[PDB]
Amino acid sequence: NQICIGKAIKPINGTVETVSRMAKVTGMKKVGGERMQKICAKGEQIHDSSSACGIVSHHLKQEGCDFPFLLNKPKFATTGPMNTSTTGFNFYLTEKAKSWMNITWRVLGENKDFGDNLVEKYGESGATSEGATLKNYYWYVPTAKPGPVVYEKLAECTGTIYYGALLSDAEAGYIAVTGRNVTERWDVRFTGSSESSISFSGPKQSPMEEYIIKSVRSSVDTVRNIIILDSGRVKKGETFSISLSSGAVVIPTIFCDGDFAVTPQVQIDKDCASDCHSAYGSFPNGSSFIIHHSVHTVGSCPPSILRNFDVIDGYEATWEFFTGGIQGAIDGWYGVTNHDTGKGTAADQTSTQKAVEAITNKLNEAIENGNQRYNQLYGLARTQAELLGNLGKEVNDLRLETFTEFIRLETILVNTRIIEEHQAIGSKKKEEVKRLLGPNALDLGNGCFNLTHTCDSNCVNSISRGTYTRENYIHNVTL
Amino acid sequence: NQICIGKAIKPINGTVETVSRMAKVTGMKKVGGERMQKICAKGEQIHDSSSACGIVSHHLKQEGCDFPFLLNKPKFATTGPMNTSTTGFNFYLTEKAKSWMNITWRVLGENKDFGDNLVEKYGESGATSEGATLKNYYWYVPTAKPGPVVYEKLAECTGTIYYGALLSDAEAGYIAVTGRNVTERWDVRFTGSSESSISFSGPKQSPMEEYIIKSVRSSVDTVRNIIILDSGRVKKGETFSISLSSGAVVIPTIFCDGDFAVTPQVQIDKDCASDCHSAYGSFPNGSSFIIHHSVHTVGSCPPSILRNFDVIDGYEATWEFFTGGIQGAIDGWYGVTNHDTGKGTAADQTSTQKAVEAITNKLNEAIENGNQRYNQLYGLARTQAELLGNLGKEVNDLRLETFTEFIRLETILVNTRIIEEHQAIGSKKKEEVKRLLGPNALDLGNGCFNLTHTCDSNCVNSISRGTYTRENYIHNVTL
Amino acid sequence: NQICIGKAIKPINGTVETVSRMAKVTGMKKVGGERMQKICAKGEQIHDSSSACGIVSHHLKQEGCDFPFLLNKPKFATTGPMNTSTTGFNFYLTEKAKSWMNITWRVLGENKDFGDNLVEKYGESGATSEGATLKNYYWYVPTAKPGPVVYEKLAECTGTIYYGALLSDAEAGYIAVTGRNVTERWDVRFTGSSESSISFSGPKQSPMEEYIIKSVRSSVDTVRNIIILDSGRVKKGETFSISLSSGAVVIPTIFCDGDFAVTPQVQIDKDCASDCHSAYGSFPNGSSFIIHHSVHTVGSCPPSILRNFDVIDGYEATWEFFTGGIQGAIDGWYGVTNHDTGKGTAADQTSTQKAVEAITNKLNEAIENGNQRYNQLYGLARTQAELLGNLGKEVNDLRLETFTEFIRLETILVNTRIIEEHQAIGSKKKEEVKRLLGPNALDLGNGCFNLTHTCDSNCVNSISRGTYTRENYIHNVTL
Ligand SMILES: *[C@@H]1O[C@H](CO)[C@@H](O[C@@H]2O[C@H](CO)[C@@H](O[C@@H]3O[C@H](CO[C@@H]4O[C@H](CO)[C@@H](O)[C@H](O[C@@H]5O[C@H](CO)[C@@H](O)[C@H](O)[C@@H]5O[C@@H]5O[C@H](CO)[C@@H](O)[C@H](O)[C@@H]5O)[C@@H]4O)[C@@H](O)[C@H](O)[C@@H]3O)[C@H](O)[C@H]2NC(C)=O)[C@H](O)[C@H]1NC(C)=O
Ligand SMILES: *[C@@H]1O[C@H](CO)[C@@H](O[C@@H]2O[C@H](CO)[C@@H](O[C@@H]3O[C@H](CO[C@@H]4O[C@H](CO)[C@@H](O)[C@H](O[C@@H]5O[C@H](CO)[C@@H](O)[C@H](O)[C@@H]5O[C@@H]5O[C@H](CO)[C@@H](O)[C@H](O)[C@@H]5O)[C@@H]4O)[C@@H](O)[C@H](O)[C@@H]3O)[C@H](O)[C@H]2NC(C)=O)[C@H](O)[C@H]1NC(C)=O
Ligand SMILES: *[C@@H]1O[C@H](CO)[C@@H](O[C@@H]2O[C@H](CO)[C@@H](O[C@@H]3O[C@H](CO[C@@H]4O[C@H](CO)[C@@H](O)[C@H](O[C@@H]5O[C@H](CO)[C@@H](O)[C@H](O)[C@@H]5O[C@@H]5O[C@H](CO)[C@@H](O)[C@H](O)[C@@H]5O)[C@@H]4O)[C@@H](O)[C@H](O)[C@@H]3O)[C@H](O)[C@H]2NC(C)=O)[C@H](O)[C@H]1NC(C)=O
Ligand SMILES: CC(=O)N[C@@H]1[C@@H](O)[C@H](O[C@@H]2O[C@H](CO)[C@H](O)[C@H](O[C@]3(C(=O)O)C[C@H](O)[C@@H](NC(C)=O)[C@H]([C@H](O)[C@H](O)CO)O3)[C@H]2O)[C@@H](CO)O[C@H]1O
Ligand SMILES: CC(=O)N[C@@H]1[C@@H](O)[C@H](O[C@@H]2O[C@H](CO)[C@H](O)[C@H](O[C@]3(C(=O)O)C[C@H](O)[C@@H](NC(C)=O)[C@H]([C@H](O)[C@H](O)CO)O3)[C@H]2O)[C@@H](CO)O[C@H]1O
Ligand SMILES: CC(=O)N[C@@H]1[C@@H](O)[C@H](O[C@@H]2O[C@H](CO)[C@H](O)[C@H](O[C@]3(C(=O)O)C[C@H](O)[C@@H](NC(C)=O)[C@H]([C@H](O)[C@H](O)CO)O3)[C@H]2O)[C@@H](CO)O[C@H]1O
Ligand SMILES: *[C@@H]1O[C@H](CO)[C@@H](O[C@@H]2O[C@H](CO)[C@@H](O)[C@H](O)[C@H]2NC(C)=O)[C@H](O)[C@H]1NC(C)=O
Ligand SMILES: *[C@@H]1O[C@H](CO)[C@@H](O[C@@H]2O[C@H](CO)[C@@H](O)[C@H](O)[C@H]2NC(C)=O)[C@H](O)[C@H]1NC(C)=O
Ligand SMILES: *[C@@H]1O[C@H](CO)[C@@H](O[C@@H]2O[C@H](CO)[C@@H](O)[C@H](O)[C@H]2NC(C)=O)[C@H](O)[C@H]1NC(C)=O
Ligand SMILES: *[C@@H]1O[C@H](CO)[C@@H](O)[C@H](O)[C@H]1NC(C)=O
Ligand SMILES: *[C@@H]1O[C@H](CO)[C@@H](O)[C@H](O)[C@H]1NC(C)=O
Ligand SMILES: *[C@@H]1O[C@H](CO)[C@@H](O)[C@H](O)[C@H]1NC(C)=O
Ligand SMILES: *[C@@H]1O[C@H](CO)[C@@H](O)[C@H](O)[C@H]1NC(C)=O
Ligand SMILES: *[C@@H]1O[C@H](CO)[C@@H](O)[C@H](O)[C@H]1NC(C)=O
Ligand SMILES: *[C@@H]1O[C@H](CO)[C@@H](O)[C@H](O)[C@H]1NC(C)=O
Ligand SMILES: *[C@@H]1O[C@H](CO)[C@@H](O)[C@H](O)[C@H]1NC(C)=O
Ligand SMILES: *[C@@H]1O[C@H](CO)[C@@H](O)[C@H](O)[C@H]1NC(C)=O
Ligand SMILES: *[C@@H]1O[C@H](CO)[C@@H](O)[C@H](O)[C@H]1NC(C)=O
Ligand SMILES: *[C@@H]1O[C@H](CO)[C@@H](O)[C@H](O)[C@H]1NC(C)=O
Ligand SMILES: *[C@@H]1O[C@H](CO)[C@@H](O)[C@H](O)[C@H]1NC(C)=O
Ligand SMILES: *[C@@H]1O[C@H](CO)[C@@H](O)[C@H](O)[C@H]1NC(C)=O
Repeated sequence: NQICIGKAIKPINGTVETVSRMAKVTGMKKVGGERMQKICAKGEQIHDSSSACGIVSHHLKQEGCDFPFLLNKPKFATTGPMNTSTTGFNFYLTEKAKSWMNITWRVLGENKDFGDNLVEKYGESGATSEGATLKNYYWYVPTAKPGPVVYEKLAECTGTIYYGALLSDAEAGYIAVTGRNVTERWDVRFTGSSESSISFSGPKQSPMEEYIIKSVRSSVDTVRNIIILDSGRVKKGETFSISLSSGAVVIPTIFCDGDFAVTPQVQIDKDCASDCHSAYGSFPNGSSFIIHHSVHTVGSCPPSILRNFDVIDGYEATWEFFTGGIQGAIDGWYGVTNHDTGKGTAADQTSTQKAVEAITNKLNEAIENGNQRYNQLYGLARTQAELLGNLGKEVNDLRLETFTEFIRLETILVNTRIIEEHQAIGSKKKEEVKRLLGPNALDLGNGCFNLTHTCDSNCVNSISRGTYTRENYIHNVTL
Repeated sequence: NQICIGKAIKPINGTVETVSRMAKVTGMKKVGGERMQKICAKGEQIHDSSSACGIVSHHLKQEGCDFPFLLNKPKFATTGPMNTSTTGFNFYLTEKAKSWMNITWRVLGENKDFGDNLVEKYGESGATSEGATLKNYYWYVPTAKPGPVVYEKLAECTGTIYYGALLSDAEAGYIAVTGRNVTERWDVRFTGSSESSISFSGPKQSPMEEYIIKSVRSSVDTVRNIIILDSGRVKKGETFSISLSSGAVVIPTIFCDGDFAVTPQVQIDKDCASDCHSAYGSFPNGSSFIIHHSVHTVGSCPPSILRNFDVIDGYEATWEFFTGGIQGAIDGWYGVTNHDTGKGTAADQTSTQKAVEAITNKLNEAIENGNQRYNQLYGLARTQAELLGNLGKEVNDLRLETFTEFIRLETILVNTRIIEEHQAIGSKKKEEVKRLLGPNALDLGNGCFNLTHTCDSNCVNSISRGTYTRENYIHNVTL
Repeated sequence: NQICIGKAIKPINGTVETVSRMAKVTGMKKVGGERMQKICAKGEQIHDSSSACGIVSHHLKQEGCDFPFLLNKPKFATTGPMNTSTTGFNFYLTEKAKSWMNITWRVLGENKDFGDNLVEKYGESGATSEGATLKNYYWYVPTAKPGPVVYEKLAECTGTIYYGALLSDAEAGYIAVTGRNVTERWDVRFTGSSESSISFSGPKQSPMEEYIIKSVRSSVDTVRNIIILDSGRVKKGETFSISLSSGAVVIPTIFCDGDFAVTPQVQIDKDCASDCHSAYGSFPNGSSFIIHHSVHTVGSCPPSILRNFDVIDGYEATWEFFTGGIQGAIDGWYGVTNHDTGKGTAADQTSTQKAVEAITNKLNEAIENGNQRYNQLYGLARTQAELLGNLGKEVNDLRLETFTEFIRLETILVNTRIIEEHQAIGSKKKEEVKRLLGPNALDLGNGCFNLTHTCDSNCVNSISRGTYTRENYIHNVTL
């Protein structure tokens, strides 16, 4: 008779893309994990103050709004919109200040305060009765006005600082506080990692009239003071400077960069745990990549891609007379048969184990390469707050597109590598079988060996374990 | 005798580049189409007003210059340079305003007007006798001056708006119109998709003196008014705001984004039609890509690349004793011979048809991939006007370089895939021939089969159409 | 007997990465050259003035500090820090001015002067006794003040120009020079390749008070004048304009772009020569790429990459019965044996020479492709000064990361191509040997040929040079 070695015939599950062709495979999966329909927040605390506080109220430490100063900060937080009024004075924010305040109120790090340094350098802060509820502000009102100074300080962390002015909308109060003429225009300048500036004038002159018109009015209608704020950026090891004159104001806190909380936009479900969450749902455990449109997430999360890709999970179907496949059912991926089905077909676990190990190792190497590329693209020392703030109002990140293209190319390369490794394993197994069999028989060049004798089911079964011997099968002659 | 199957010998036309090697091929073509030496403008209207109008005159709706308000806008348009004087007042434009006005005067979309809203909100516009020829402007001159306000409106389309001031160069007129003091400095601010601002002062104070010196004088030498203009951007669904004081001016029209006309720079030829045009010539019909240095074009145009690449159009020349080639001439790419030339060599159309179909399908898949990459690079909702305006004075687009590199890699991949598919077709044909022939004969391992009998001229022809039978050829024995 | 042809067995040196697998090779090297521990400055002059001059002193042509006006400019230069005082007036620089002055004081090109044009256009420059030591400045003080003008000039080279004001910190001097009121705010504007502006006011008004506080005091404590400077950029063929008023100042020199000197940061070693230097060490001669984190270098330097990669330098080890390897030692890479070691094994130099040439040619093509990609990424007409100035305070260049990724991919492709070419050479050699031998013998399909006769060592070496003939070996019969 004769024997053959090959793969187990299984239904074709799909098609994957290699470098030079498309291959039909018996099994495939997806590299990235898909978003769920809810947020699994078991074991996590949720902060919600949308009915009592606004974004600005948190920065100024209003009574009952102290998220940036909590000892333990919840990963999920919600609050009122940007235009929510406070109980103190009226406020105005620039566009840059709005963009950065959308983030800085919910940073999960530890914030640094430098109000005591200002107090000891320039004396006690100015006092007004309209800001009794708020606490976190320093008002520079020297005895001799305007009395310009430049305040320099070495920062303790990378972050943002809000500065500006606090002025009345009446001419008498403005003159009493600033000590300038109404027709004059003056500036407050900030020099840190970058440069920022803001201009002020009298209540009936530009641009202060526009500030008055555009300001957000407070809950108390008798309050005349408006606090106008801009933002500046500071680096950890460098020094920053602020040009101060009478009437200038500064919030004496550095809002350090890092992770910041996620505002839930979908249903929050308890009695369900996870480790990677986003504003629109959680992700399955142990994902190599996640299908997300941003880098903002909480918990332990992998890199994000914009779309999913298919990777091989089985083996190529290289079959339609022997054509490499084995009709008989076997418990494995490779087998030895003698055209007898039911008991004369035996499978070898060694080749299947090798193929599974090859798939695992190639996938691990691919994931490592992708992580290295992600680190190169975004940087080793990166923070989500800084990236999101620098993006600004833009919702499209080009680095995500570059990373997605790289991941697609990597997936194609992985499919190619896995297929080639499987081919090498099969060729090595065939060569080993030919070596073990003997030189007497001849090879048909397709994995089937014709023996000089008859090979019963026991002869086939002995070959798979490798204990086959030629002595007991020499009898009789056939071709 | 014996028979052989193989490819038709043809002269080598060139060399293409694959992933792992360079392959010699009998035919190749180019992916992209080349620019022509003229513009084919049959069936298209051409606008030319360079002898009577300038760029600014079109925006202000000067008598005889109304391109942005035409019902049907020609695809080709020419007009005077930016420094062309108008018949109204003198004008001054910022650098950003100049850059955006180079584009906005020839947008092919429909522009939105909001002058009636301004009139009903604030009353009739201010009137001067020096602007009788121009129509498209609103001059905010309230009864009580300065009377600052903030005008907010929800936009109807994404586009640009030109704002600023309209002031005299005499102190008396400036004081009468603005109602301010000459020593004061005031601002006009625009808040839309971004932020813009511009400053004004008295005629003898900075920066108004520089505006007077740098202004473009009008045709009438008795005109004292100067209109100073800056630009701002608005998004479709969002609201925009302008800070207005007495003396401020605004052009009450949103110049919507989209396609804009092309100014011809080469000879215009009628009696010749095309569908893709550029400023330096037209392009051939039905091109997958065009060799262009920008994304600005009119008509139906494909993506543009910076240089051309070669793609395979024939088959690889895998020949220098039989070496895979067939000496005898045949009407196809594949054939069967018996070392007899003239009638005993027969060609099979099936393999040639399969190879041509493979080339076509691979090229189509490549073009689809390139289109997807282009959409990812530039965005699904993109307009030529916005891209060109954001580019500014820069003439080098990095996205074009990235796309060209991607297209080069794609072309290499396509060559590899086509060559592999041709190899697979050839191997399948050889296996089918071996199966059809029979087990009696032996294979030399190079596509040539030695028969046990003689194969005459009719025997070769019988094999080609697949009706070959063994019964009538068993007679006689040879090796 | 029998003969075999194959590769010489050598110890495995390493593993390289190809497109679809990792290959074990007998030799590999690195694409890029590594930085040395010293600067080899034999035959080069070194400039050092850190004990007498500062950066600003060089621009103003202070007595003894004239690097930008030297006939021959040394490639290595050192000077005092930016905050070094001068012997003239006090100075203040904006952040942009500081960033550009860090570079422009050491440009190696020829600088263009236009002071004579200013003198002939507007008369003799204003004179003060506090600037007797400095020479390179023009002070615009007309007879009728303020007397605003706009100065337009066609540039001669691409570069930077420093402009601004020169004012006293006393009210009387400010009024006498400017001719303005103290409460007014005025601007100096620069229009070139981009737009720049700077604002001034009275000594007791913003922002001049901040300039006074932040200024760097001069060596002489009786000097009251402060020169406040900003920077602007000019292109070669275009015209630039400056808005000048009484009291404005401008440095009448265009600091042309190009290469600029390197400040040594490591030990300088003479009696040692090189052609590529950086601030932290030199590089070996004749390197295709250098491991550097920037594009700033002096001498003839190749493109820089951020990390090194391995390229093949030998051949793949395709061996563990004959398995393609030859046990006997030979003087080459390929050989012919008859299982007799010591004298019956002969090597062929043709295949080894072909393999070495293939390696060289593939590496050269790779280097050419990398150079083309570098030129596309950075531009054909580029200068180091412009790139470094546009980078600013950023120390991470993304184009370097893109180039490094491209070089990694290119190295993988080169390994693949070299291995494929070696395989082709081996297959061609085997086919030629089979053709030369004869049809009588049979092939075992593994590079070993069994002859019908015995083959002594003489029969073996006769094959190597190809003068083998069958006539003298027909005698005797064996299998
Ligand atoms: C303070 O800072 C916050 C954080 O920066 C700001 O949050 C952003 O607010 C935006 C305005 O509300 C918001 O934009 C909305 O996003 C919604 C997203 O939900 C969608 O769900 C769909 C399915 O139901 C998806 O189809 C859709 O888009 C997909 O996203 C996938 C990833 O999940 C991608 O793989 C897919 O390709 C697909 O398409 C992407 O869409 C992206 C835009 O969402 C786009 O950038 C990307 O290129 C792909 O094209 C999406 O998942 C939409 O339903 C809304 O219509 C609207 O677009 C941002 O998502 C918020 N960002 C984050 C990180 O939370 C907050 O606004 C700010 N506050 C203020 C006052 O400024
Ligand atoms: C209002 O907006 C308009 C649109 O934004 C502005 O139009 C631009 O005006 C510029 C100044 O007039 C103009 O620059 C000129 O371009 C000419 C182009 O013609 C050349 O023809 C040559 C053959 O005869 C080509 O060799 C040459 O360059 C090639 O272009 C090929 C594509 O066609 C490329 O594949 C090749 O690589 C090759 O090299 C490219 O050159 C590009 C620059 O042209 C460069 O960006 C690219 O990276 C490659 O290096 C070119 O085709 C030149 O002859 C002139 O010397 C000058 O460079 C722009 O082309 C105009 N742009 C468009 C889209 O029309 C208009 O200026 C503005 N008005 C104001 C007042 O600002
Ligand atoms: C006027 O202009 C000058 C030129 O623009 C400015 O010079 C810069 O000054 C900076 C501050 O002094 C200086 O930053 C320092 O750089 C040092 C570099 O020396 C290190 O040596 C180490 C080994 O001993 C390396 O490990 C290290 O980094 C490596 O660099 C390799 C290339 O040589 C890379 O292949 C490696 O990946 C590795 O990591 C890189 O680091 C880079 C930063 O150095 C980073 O950008 C890159 O992405 C890689 O991550 C480095 O070689 C450090 O020791 C110091 O700690 C500090 O970082 C800049 O290097 C100077 N730039 C140049 C071109 O000279 C000058 O500041 C300015 N003056 C003013 C007043 O502004
Ligand atoms: C009916 C009415 O509003 N009449 C006003 C009258 O209120 C106003 O007097 C000012 O009123 C405000 C009301 O909130 C404060 O009470 C002002 O007192 C203080 C304050 O505590 O806010 C005193 C404090 O010492 C001042 N601080 C500094 C640093 O100077 C501030 C400061 O002057 C102002 O807040 C300016 O921003 O004010 C009280 O003076 C008078 C103005 O004299 O005008 C009537 O029409
Ligand atoms: C010889 C000479 O020029 N003498 C001037 C004299 O012209 C000037 O009077 C002004 O002259 C201009 C000439 O174009 C206009 O006629 C001015 O009239 C108007 C106008 O432009 O129609 C009247 C109009 O009601 C005004 N509109 C508004 C909204 O206020 C404008 C406006 O005041 C000015 O255009 C300012 O921009 O002017 C006419 O007053 C006198 C100035 O009184 O000075 C002589 O030297
Ligand atoms: C003790 C003391 O400082 N008393 C000052 C007295 O110095 C000052 O007079 C000015 O002093 C400076 C000292 O460096 C110069 O000597 C001024 O002379 C000149 C100069 O040469 O610098 C004269 C020159 O013609 C002027 N140039 C122009 C273009 O106008 C300049 C110019 O006025 C100033 O430099 C302004 O920047 O000054 C000399 O006038 C007096 C002021 O009158 O004040 C005492 O308190
Ligand atoms: C996914 O990961 C989460 C971790 O966030 C798992 O939740 C933990 O499960 C272990 C084992 O049951 C418990 O001891 C922990 O108390 C759980 N954490 C919390 C916060 O409850 C979760 O089991 C994992 N598997 C899923 C969700 O299928
Ligand atoms: C290229 O495309 C243009 C379309 O712009 C073709 O011109 C049209 O040709 C058809 C068929 O002859 C006519 O019915 C149309 O009237 C033509 N259009 C116009 C505007 O005249 C042109 O024939 C195509 N082929 C070329 C140019 O070779
Ligand atoms: C590396 O290159 C340098 C050139 O910068 C070589 O130095 C020159 O060597 C030649 C030959 O000995 C001399 O004639 C020149 O005078 C040298 N130049 C200088 C400036 O001295 C150097 O020899 C090369 N090889 C090394 C450094 O190993
Ligand atoms: C292999 O052996 C079987 C029976 O022993 C025979 O039918 C078959 O033809 C043989 N294969 C070949 C290629 O001759
Ligand atoms: C492939 O296998 C999966 C099992 O994970 C199955 O859900 C899917 O339907 C299969 N696809 C086909 C085409 O049979
Ligand atoms: C405040 O903002 C919210 C959403 O940003 C908006 O719905 C609301 O109308 C705003 N309130 C006012 C008074 O404009
Ligand atoms: C305001 O200006 C006048 C002169 O214009 C001046 O006398 C007065 O001192 C100025 N006001 C202050 C507070 O200095
Ligand atoms: C094939 O047959 C021809 C003649 O029938 C003969 O000359 C040739 O040697 C044969 N091929 C081989 C490999 O023996
Ligand atoms: C290749 O074929 C084209 C036909 O389109 C011909 O123009 C060209 O000259 C040929 N090239 C060579 C090298 O024969
Ligand atoms: C107007 O501009 C054109 C081209 O931009 C130029 O040739 C002409 O000299 C300019 N006219 C004036 C008066 O500057
Ligand atoms: C100009 O300023 C003076 C005082 O400096 C003031 O009295 C006058 O009202 C101002 N002009 C206007 C139009 O308000
Ligand atoms: C080749 O010849 C040797 C001796 O001549 C013999 O031992 C060996 O078995 C032969 N090879 C084959 C495949 O028969
Ligand atoms: C590879 O060869 C180099 C010789 O250039 C040698 O220095 C190195 O140690 C070798 N590596 C191994 C693993 O033998
Ligand atoms: C000047 O700068 C150097 C380094 O930039 C610094 O060490 C020194 O303290 C500075 N001098 C002063 C007076 O600030
Ligand atoms: C300063 O302003 C006053 C009026 O405010 C004016 O009379 C005087 O001429 C101005 N100074 C100058 C130098 O013009």
